[PDB]
Amino acid sequence: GSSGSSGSQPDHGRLSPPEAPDRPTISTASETSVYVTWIPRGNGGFPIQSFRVEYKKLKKVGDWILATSAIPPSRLSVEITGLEKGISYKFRVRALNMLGESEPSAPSRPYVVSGSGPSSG
Repeated sequence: GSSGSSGSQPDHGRLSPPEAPDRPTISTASETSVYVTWIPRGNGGFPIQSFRVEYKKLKKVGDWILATSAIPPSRLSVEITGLEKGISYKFRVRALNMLGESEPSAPSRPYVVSGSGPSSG
């Protein structure tokens, strides 16, 4: 553990980078993409510049990959396209500011992209 200061206080000069945002959700957006919605908490003191969404293949071996990027601070939800059907994987969110990038948000639940969800009729 080697715990450190871990103390929250109103900085004045020496600021810090953004922290890992809440856990992103998974919704049915398409057969090749999915609607992801996250909730940012800390920005390190400065205004978030852009976010980062990454995923990981469970059925297939391979570290986390990069889905999208260059997302605005006002956009807390986007459609992650470019996925492979029949391949289970998770998603995450990262905050990048003029100070640096944030930690890897908790790995949301595993979503198995099968198709365009249900139908109307």
